[PDB]
Amino acid sequence: NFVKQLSSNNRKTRVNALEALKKYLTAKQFKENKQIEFNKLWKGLYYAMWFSDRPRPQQRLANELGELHGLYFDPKDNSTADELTTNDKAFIKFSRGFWKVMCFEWFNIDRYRLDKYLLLIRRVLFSQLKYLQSRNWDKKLVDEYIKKVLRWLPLSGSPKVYTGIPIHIVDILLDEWERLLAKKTPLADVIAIFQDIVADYNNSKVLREKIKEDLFSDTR
RNA sequence: GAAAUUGUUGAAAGGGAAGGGCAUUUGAUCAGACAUGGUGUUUUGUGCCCUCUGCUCCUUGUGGGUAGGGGAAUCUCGCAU
Repeated sequence: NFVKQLSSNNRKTRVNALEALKKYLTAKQFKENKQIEFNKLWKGLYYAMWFSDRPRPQQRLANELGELHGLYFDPKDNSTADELTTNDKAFIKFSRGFWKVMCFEWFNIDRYRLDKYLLLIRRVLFSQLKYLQSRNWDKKLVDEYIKKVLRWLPLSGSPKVYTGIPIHIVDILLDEWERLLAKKTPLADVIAIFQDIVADYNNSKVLREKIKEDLFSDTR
């Protein structure tokens, strides 16, 4: 498998396992189904960052773990009012599991490696984000993708998600929004989600007041 | 080879009590640095220094160890005078 090669204790078989995962992601004929296989892939990539300690190789590794949303379903096919055709259909299963992995992991990360996963989740939100598609508009990708962002990670009507990751997404999605390079994009519907969180009672004050200051106070 | 206790020697005290506490003098006596620089300039001379050529352990850059020559006319980078 790849969960034993990405979670190895050897550096060389983890780099070679990443390159065989590059060939495995450009071998698109086998990644057709089975959500939990993608969940296991993101758990192996989670450990594959977890063994990297030095700052320059962990930034190279975060950049290429973001780039794995780019090799897997590159934009070139560039579908026309084509709903979800083998570059956008399976991609969403590669996104959700990542957030699911972080939804499983936010207790179990210590005070010295948590910067790696703040920076990692910065790069990965920027990269899915960059692959809405090559352009920032694909409409059923926007509402289906925003349903498979809304329905898991900024739920904020469920306490099952850990409250540090939506406030970190609030801290990063503006600068990493405008890393895409004043234009008009489906941003506001995204912001409507946060307005839903301000509309949602039966929550804690932090989500309610920290997005209500941090996200809405931005003049951009 | 402890104390009680005994002798000798030395010191001290003693007009019908000593030993104790607070404080001090006198007499006797013991402590009391193989401490020695620090800083800023200037001769030189070396090296892990500059430069030429390398070799080797491993993990991510912000690596480590270790040879052969040359060169101070630049360099305090360090250490010696």
